[PDB]
Amino acid sequence: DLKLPRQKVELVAPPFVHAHEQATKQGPKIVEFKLTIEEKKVVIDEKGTTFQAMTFNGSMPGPLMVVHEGDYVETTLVNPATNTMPHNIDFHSATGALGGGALTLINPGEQVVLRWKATKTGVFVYHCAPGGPMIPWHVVSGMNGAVMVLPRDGLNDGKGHALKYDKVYYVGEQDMYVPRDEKGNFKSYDSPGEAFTDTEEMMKKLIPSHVVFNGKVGALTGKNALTANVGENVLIVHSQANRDSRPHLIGGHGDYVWETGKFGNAPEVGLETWFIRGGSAGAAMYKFMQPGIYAYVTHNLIEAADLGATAHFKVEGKWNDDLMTQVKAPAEIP
Amino acid sequence: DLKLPRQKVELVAPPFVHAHEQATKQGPKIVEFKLTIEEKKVVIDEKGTTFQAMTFNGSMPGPLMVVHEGDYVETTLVNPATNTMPHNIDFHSATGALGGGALTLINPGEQVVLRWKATKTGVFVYHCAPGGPMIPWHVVSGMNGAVMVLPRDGLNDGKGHALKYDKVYYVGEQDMYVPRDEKGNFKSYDSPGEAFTDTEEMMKKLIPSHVVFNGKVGALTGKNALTANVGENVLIVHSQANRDSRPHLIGGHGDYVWETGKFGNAPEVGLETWFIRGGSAGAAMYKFMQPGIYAYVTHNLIEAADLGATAHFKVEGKWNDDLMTQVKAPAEIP
Amino acid sequence: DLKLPRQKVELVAPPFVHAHEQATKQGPKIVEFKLTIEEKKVVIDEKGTTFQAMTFNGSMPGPLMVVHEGDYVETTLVNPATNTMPHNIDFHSATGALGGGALTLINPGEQVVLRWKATKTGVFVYHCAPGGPMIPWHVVSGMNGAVMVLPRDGLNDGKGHALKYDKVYYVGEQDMYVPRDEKGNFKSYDSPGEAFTDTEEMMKKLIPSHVVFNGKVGALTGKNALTANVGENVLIVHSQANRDSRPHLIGGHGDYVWETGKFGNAPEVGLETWFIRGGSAGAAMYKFMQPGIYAYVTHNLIEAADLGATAHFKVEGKWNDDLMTQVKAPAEIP
Ligand SMILES: OC[C@H]1O[C@@](CO)(O[C@H]2O[C@H](CO)[C@@H](O)[C@H](O)[C@H]2O)[C@@H](O)[C@@H]1O
Ligand SMILES: OC[C@H]1O[C@@](CO)(O[C@H]2O[C@H](CO)[C@@H](O)[C@H](O)[C@H]2O)[C@@H](O)[C@@H]1O
Ligand SMILES: OC[C@H]1O[C@@](CO)(O[C@H]2O[C@H](CO)[C@@H](O)[C@H](O)[C@H]2O)[C@@H](O)[C@@H]1O
Ligand SMILES: [Cu+2]
Ligand SMILES: [Cu+2]
Ligand SMILES: [Cu+2]
Ligand SMILES: [Cu+2]
Ligand SMILES: [Cu+2]
Ligand SMILES: [Cu+2]
Repeated sequence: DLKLPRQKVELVAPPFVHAHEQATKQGPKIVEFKLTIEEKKVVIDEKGTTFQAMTFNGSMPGPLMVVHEGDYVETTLVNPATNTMPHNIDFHSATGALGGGALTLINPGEQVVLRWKATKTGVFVYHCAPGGPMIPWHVVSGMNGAVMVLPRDGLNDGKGHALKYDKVYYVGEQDMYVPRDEKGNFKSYDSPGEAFTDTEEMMKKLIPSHVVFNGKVGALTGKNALTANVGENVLIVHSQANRDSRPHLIGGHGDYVWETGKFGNAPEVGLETWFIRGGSAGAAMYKFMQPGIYAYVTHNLIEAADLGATAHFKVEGKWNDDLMTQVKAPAEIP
Repeated sequence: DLKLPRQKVELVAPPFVHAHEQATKQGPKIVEFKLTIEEKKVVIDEKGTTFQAMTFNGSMPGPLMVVHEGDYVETTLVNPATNTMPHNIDFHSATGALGGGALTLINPGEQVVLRWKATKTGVFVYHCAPGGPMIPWHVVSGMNGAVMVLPRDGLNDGKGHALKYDKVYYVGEQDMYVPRDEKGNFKSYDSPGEAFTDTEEMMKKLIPSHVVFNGKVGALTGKNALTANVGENVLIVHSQANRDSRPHLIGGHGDYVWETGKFGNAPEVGLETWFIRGGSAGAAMYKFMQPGIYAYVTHNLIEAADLGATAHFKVEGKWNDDLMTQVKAPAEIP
Repeated sequence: DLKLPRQKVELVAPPFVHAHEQATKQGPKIVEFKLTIEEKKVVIDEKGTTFQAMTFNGSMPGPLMVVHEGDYVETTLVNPATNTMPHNIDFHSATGALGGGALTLINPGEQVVLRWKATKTGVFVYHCAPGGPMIPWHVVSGMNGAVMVLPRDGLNDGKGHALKYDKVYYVGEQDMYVPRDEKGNFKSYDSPGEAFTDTEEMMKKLIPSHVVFNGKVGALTGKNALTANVGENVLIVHSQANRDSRPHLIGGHGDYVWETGKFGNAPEVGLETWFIRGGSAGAAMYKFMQPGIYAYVTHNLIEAADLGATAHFKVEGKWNDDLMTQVKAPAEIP
């Protein structure tokens, strides 16, 4: 008989995050979320390569869910009849029943409601896990996201000082396994089912064909570049449900980084590159000091430049010549 | 002329650990251990794939040895005449002579006795290292284990509070390289010697055919599942002598984790997934809050589900509906 | 109008480091460095395999640059007309313009001068990054190095105690991708340009053919072994610009380790193996307790023993039988 107040959240597509408070005077609530599974063929690169995706809420990654320590998270998972497979959800933030997996298995046409208490602070992966060989396949097909469980007093630096972010972005990195035909071209399939045999043979060799942020090569570039201004403190949440990543902000730093992603631990300071362990999420905060283009990459540069894993930030403001200056422009050698 | 008291230890096969004290009032002793090398053909999967294993004491991993800071560890290594190759032992816990390697090289028919002082606390890898290209081959053939060097006052949380475990398990993860024939089937060999050429070609490509806990697919499942009860604090020691692993307790957490495995460092708290660097051991403690099945995996899920790297825990006790509850069971979508 | 004193540094080839102070009473200066790009065909292994290298100052890695927090680093980058490609430089230690990349693009025949303020302490990677698919190619061709930014008061253990090193070595690890012909032999090329197509196809498969310290198999062995004496505190700086490494000193430990490489964070103590994230540098200090040969390796032992990634230390001094002793030499089993 759990009679706490209820609060609905309207989830938003990554890399944006639904509005939330950092430090709050609210007590525990039941926070209500809904996720609807969609299986769909998507284009993942600039050459028109297709991929049989399975998603929460139609996006890779799934949306970031934000709650505070001690809240109860009540999720409605819906598997519409237009899908062909059973699905479930496992929250790394939750305790028991394989993270909820064992309580949320639903066939097409069904829905389920799980509630779990947010007893551990940090950013955590959630993903589908419908048993056996299906677990890796569903996850690398795009069925993963993250949840952020904040302390009620907001983030701190471990030395008693508040760390308040002006905005948060969620970057979900996805390793994809697209088989090639004899010619050397990527193959296309009519269904996830048909993709399965060839996709599993490739997965077991452990080398992805693509590594992408937000579902596609170039997803967070151009018009969809991340943005900030000089003086803004930005939190970047990064998740990888299956394989390690090494985030790096080219031209910046991680001023405060929780590489294991758990706010019970003090953050590390002044990082160049941090490490997100496969099956986890981490978070890094940086205060922009300079305008211009930044690239956020995994610093396996082959993955970043050749397999898809580069985002951009466009930052506005005034150039600081004390920090960096071109003393002499390119000129002929004397 | 080292005249301290002597204590013999009867080693036990993993994942169990020989009886020991955590905090102790004993002073330094000479703790005596014996390891006998066995080369043997073993079955590593459910389809009957065979593998030319080389082991300490007949198991993969080798047994966990437990001592306290300041003890002297005296190991008798025996290489019976039934073996075909020279072997040795290197302890990452020890100082000098390539970890003992340079002092323990023995041909079939010989034995040696090494003593080293346990000056550094934590869990450490030990492995065979008989020079040059043989070093990786012997290690990935199964010749590795771990030693745990406890503080005399037991483990602590870094904030002055004792951390006492009710039981400890040792999970050794092994990357195996089994070549395939033209047909696509795994190959079998009559000797380790004969396996060598094909095995080395495959090793150099860096992708394992199998990744297993305790020597075999499914070794820690079914009747040999790990066990606990709600309320029990369990320490899991995890080693990987050659390749990175990312342990994850599905349905739980790492309440206290030493991912680099060294007790001179405070543990991290509240992890979802931790990282064991190739050539190291780590340790994670969790107090079970819920009954039921848990899976302990490396959270490269392809490795976990498809290459062999999943263990189970069966936990007894009372379900806690506050922590997690199925609010509404699978029903048709309204 | 920046009128601070100027200091020139004569860079030295790795693994040596140019003379510097640890703790200093100097205030901020403009420290002046010059790097000259050389493209050249080099031999990378004992069987005579060749490789189209691109380097800073003719070495892989590029030289270590050492400054103190608050200094201004003024680098002249020179791209002589004997080179065939444009190049630039990105410092992970610097803030803005893609680490300087966006301000330092130079064609053969040109030079440029960049100045940046060293606001963050630690060891940082620098590398070429001339846009798009060229970025990984230039980096894995050898164009990377590191810079060390010291606190003005020198290193500390995080508990108020100074950590002073008696010598420092810089070990740069390079992943190389050398394609093979139909026969199975490594291919040779007349130019970097010609190597590009085949090299890029191989890079995208993510498995190196060689992994080497200081540019070549066996570079830091034999006459070029690293050296120390019992009682000496040695700092080893390790960088990897593209791919993870797991350094291990066989026979020793990391007494104090900054695995993420940033001196704003206290070091970890008593490590067996540490982890250098791709796109970063780390640093580990050890006081030698025993004489003899040590091997410093990445503890993927296949990489260490078979792909090139092993260095040696030769240490002089007196054997300590308390720490380790052969109690009984190899003898026949009774
Ligand atoms: O041209 C036939 C010849 O090509 C191979 C591939 O080398 O197979 C191709 O043709 C087969 C018959 O048309 C197809 O079944 C197959 O998918 C395709 O690779 C050989 O196996 C065959 O002898
Ligand atoms: O059928 C002969 C033909 O098959 C190949 C493989 O395509 O080799 C097979 O047969 C050889 C001769 O019997 C064996 O030595 C070899 O091990 C096996 O692969 C071809 O090389 C050969 O022309
Ligand atoms: O002997 C010709 C036969 O060999 C193949 C490889 O199996 O190609 C080799 O010879 C070609 C023609 O000389 C070369 O172009 C090629 O580089 C080499 O591999 C077959 O393709 C060909 O039928
Ligand atoms: Cu699913
Ligand atoms: Cu998971
Ligand atoms: Cu051996
Ligand atoms: Cu080792
Ligand atoms: Cu270049
Ligand atoms: Cu970089």
